[PDB]
Amino acid sequence: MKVFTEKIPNIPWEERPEGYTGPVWRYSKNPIIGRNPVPKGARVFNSAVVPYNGEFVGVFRIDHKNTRPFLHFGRSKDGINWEIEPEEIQWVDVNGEPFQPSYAYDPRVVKIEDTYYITFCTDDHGPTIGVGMTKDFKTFVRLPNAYVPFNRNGVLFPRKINGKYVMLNRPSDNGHTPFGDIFLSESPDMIHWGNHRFVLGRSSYNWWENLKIGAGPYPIETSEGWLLIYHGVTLTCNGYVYSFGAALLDLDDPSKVLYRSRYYLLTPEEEYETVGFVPNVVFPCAALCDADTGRVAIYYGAADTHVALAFGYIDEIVDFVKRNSM
Amino acid sequence: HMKVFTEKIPNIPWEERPEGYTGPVWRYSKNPIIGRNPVPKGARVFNSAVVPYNGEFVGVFRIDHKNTRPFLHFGRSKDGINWEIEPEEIQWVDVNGEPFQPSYAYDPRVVKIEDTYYITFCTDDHGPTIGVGMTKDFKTFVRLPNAYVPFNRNGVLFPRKINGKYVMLNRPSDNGHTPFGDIFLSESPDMIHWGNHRFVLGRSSYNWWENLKIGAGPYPIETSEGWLLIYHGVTLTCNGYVYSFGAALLDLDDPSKVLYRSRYYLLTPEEEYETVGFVPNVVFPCAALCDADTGRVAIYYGAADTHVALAFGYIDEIVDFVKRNSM
Repeated sequence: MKVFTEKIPNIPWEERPEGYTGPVWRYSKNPIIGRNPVPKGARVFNSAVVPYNGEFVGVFRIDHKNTRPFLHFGRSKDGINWEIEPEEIQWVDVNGEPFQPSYAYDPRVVKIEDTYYITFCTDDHGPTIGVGMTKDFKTFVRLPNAYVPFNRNGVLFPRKINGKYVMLNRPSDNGHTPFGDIFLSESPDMIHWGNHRFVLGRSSYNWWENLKIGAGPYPIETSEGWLLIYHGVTLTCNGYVYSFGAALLDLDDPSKVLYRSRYYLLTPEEEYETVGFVPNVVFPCAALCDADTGRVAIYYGAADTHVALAFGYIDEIVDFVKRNSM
Repeated sequence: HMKVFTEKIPNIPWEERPEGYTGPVWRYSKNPIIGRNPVPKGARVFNSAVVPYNGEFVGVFRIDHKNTRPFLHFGRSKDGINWEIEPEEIQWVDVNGEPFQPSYAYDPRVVKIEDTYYITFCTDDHGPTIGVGMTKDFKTFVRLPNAYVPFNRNGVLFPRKINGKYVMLNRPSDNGHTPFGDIFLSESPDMIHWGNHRFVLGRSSYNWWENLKIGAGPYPIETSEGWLLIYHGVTLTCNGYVYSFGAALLDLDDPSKVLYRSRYYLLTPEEEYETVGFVPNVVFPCAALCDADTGRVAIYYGAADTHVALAFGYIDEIVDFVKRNSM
């Protein structure tokens, strides 16, 4: 199988536990960061990480000590030990005027051609998908929001498809949405979005994802299709439980689902996932894949309190998705 | 004084105001004009997106069938009051001529832009959203891709491009009986891809009639005083919603800028055909005709989700009312 990502020789990595049978396993030293990450910060738990300049950089959601979310930039030599800026990213518009979001969270980072695009959730009389970019992680330029509210889990495909930018999104409500399907939209210019298509919806049969789902890491291009890692939610009598799984989408028409695992890849089990600000959440934010070895590192938010890592091999994950497909 | 940029409509449906009547808008004394069991398969007709066509009037009508499912039907009228409605729903094809039929469709609006009549409506795509269609002759109806992902309704286009862009009013919503709602606008170069969204108008805190949600009604009418937007406003009582309608004026060049907005509704449910029916206490404006020659306005509205009714007024008096009663 072929994977169309970067060579990442120094990807964060840990071998699977002896005799471990699952496609994806936790970093034994999780969580890697979480409470009181910076002087103004209460919890860090989203981490849109990419390789950059032989190292790693990320855009992090940090809830400050008023519980309001901000996006901070961070750097890491190894992807495990992070230096995060104490202050939030400052955004300007294409004209260079300040264009600062009221609040911002749920960051995703993906390189398309020569530019890193950053999506995030922000207010515009309700949650919607904000869109920004940077070529150097120094100057952050914010574009007009992609949608009117209410929308979240916006993430871009890592290249144009048929000459169009393609945005996964997740139509929502004003509150703690009790539903949600993944759609995609296309744009000629990163501003005007159209030709929307339903991609993937909540399952009736698989209880882990029968309440709502939403895209996580940007879709990874393989010869087997776009590998989409997505979270799925179920509602118990005591609240939501967020897990994550994966699907494979047709390369030419990503709204066509080829395979989708009936079982999650990961669900809350460890203390740092089952206890915290929002208990019982594993929320995948970014995935690195070393094209040379097939090694995959997934960054996920745990309990809305910590950043954690999980590892696997891309071909095993793809196999898991196909074999557990309905 | 004031200019209105619409067609001359000498035969507009019209009735003079009752003697000594003081309000800007009055109901047609012979309301409702159509409603219950309009066609063999039909239970109630109560949206009517009406435009002048060919010296007469045509419309796209929402008819709930006798399974209470909504469909859009084409209708014709010589005078705009007496309607002949097709017994079967409009059939839609895509730009390739392949069938592209909505699962269900309601809330139609019809607006001519240049040489083409655009029709927006509410349809399903895993939730309510704004569907978009077009016709040059009202014989062939071509449907474009929906303008938005769910959940959205009250989509209505501006009757011309503004700064080279098509502009769509819309109303971000819920999956259910939405307990909020602001009017936004979006722009498009091509009627397919939409961006540069902006909040236009939201629910009022002070005016209780519109404190729950609002939504665009008839397409915005271009006047020298701005875009006249007739919009519905909702309040929640302990026994349900009450829909009224009022009006705002939007800046001609940047319609997201509100110049004036009437604190009072133009119309609220008061008559039996408005306060009794499938959904009691609803007046829901769908279409406005304005005769550029005289300034006469005829507003088609749904009454209690049961009937089509008419209200009349003069555009200058309506505009005057909006300005005078602006917060």
